[PDB]
Amino acid sequence: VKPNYALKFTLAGHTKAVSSVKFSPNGEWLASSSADKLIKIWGAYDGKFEKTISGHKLGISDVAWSSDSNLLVSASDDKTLKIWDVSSGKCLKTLKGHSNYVFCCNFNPQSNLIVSGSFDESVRIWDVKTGKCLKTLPAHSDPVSAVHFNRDGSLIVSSSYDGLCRIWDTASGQCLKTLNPPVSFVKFSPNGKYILAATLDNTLKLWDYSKGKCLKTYTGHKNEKYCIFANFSVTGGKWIVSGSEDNLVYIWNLQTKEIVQKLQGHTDVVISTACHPTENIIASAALENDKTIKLWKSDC
Ligand SMILES: Cc1nc(NS(=O)(=O)c2cc(Br)cc(Cl)c2O)cn1C1CCCC1
Repeated sequence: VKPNYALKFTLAGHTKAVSSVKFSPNGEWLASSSADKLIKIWGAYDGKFEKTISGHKLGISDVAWSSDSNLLVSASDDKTLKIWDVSSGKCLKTLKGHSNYVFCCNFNPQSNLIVSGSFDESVRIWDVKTGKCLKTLPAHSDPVSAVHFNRDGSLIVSSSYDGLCRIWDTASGQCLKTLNPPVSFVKFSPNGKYILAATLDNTLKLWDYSKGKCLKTYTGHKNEKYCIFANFSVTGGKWIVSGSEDNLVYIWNLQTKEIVQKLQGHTDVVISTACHPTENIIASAALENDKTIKLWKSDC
């Protein structure tokens, strides 16, 4: 019916806005990125600080885990992405080619490719082993806000401030489909059939991408400025989860679109949220008046 998320830990350490939080696929870790140029690794269940990973020359907008939880990829204002060995903290590769800030990144399920989006309006596809750029897609006419592979890796979805969401064939780089307020976030649904898209008019929408039809709309939060992540919560009740510019985490019922919970505690915009892969745990993180990450746990 409704979850009962409750604050369990607050994680301090970043010295500027947090930009992204992500749980490792094996559930053990939370990774956070920040405008302070750092990645921090934390225990997913107790919030225990594990390590700082450093090397970018400017702030980081996004981080993403490989499928085996051993690698991380980061997107930076220094125009590069970096591939990191999480166990050693070492930079394995620096991915060079974007001509402006890199805003978003993800591995494919195989974790042999990375996709990135940039203020330079392109999407790039990179080889993980060599660190070389394989394709540059002239994807958008304004900064690219999000990029994500689907569940078999054959598709990429991208979104942009130009108002478009596009689906790309990974193998060829060619556009399969296009779907205008700025689109600030997109990702494929767990079952691969839907795309969840945020627009800077305080709206989330669930699209059937095959049919090109909007199936659900979620509102009541505040999102007119920032690229705020949204999530599917797959461990307990079927929820949509998002931060908000009124400093709250919002949780909706996937099917009824009703708000089922709002989490209070942050003291700045909640720019990022993540849902744990096996436990009913949310991580949230806020902009520079707050700079903390919060871990929330529910019984359902
Ligand atoms: C009931 C249902 N399941 C899906 N699949 S899903 O979006 O991928 C998905 C979301 C979540 Br939260 C958790 C899990 Cl486990 C999932 O599989 C869609 N819908 C309804 C049908 C019409 C659109 C909403």
